[PDB]
Amino acid sequence: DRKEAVISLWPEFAKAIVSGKKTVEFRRRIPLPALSARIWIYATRPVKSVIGFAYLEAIVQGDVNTLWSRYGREAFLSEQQYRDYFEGTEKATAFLLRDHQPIRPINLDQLKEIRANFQPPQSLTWLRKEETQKLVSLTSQVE
Repeated sequence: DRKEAVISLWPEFAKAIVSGKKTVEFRRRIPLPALSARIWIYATRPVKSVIGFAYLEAIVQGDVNTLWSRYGREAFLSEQQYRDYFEGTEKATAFLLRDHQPIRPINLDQLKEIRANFQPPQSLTWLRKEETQKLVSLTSQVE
């Protein structure tokens, strides 16, 4: 079961996902969540918090050039940032996201209380079902 995952992004991109501006997330060799998985968004420093989530509506696997042409507009990052991220490979994975949901940020200390040695994932981290319950139990509307 892979219905609940956390990924890290720099705060401008994280905020773009939870606001619905960024509906495509590009990745390089990442484990695949089950369809309609909830993808939690950890925004990196200085935010250092889970700031919301979105749902995985589709997974695309393709070449880097064509994926930029087809989905780059929904991905928010610049073409240079994209090509830098994919330097040295011609393969690319695109997560297509829907139903973005901002929340009051959940800080790194709370995440550590949930999982004692939580670290911002470099690719993705699965949530255990109890972890998912504790996290959901912390969720609130943005202030």
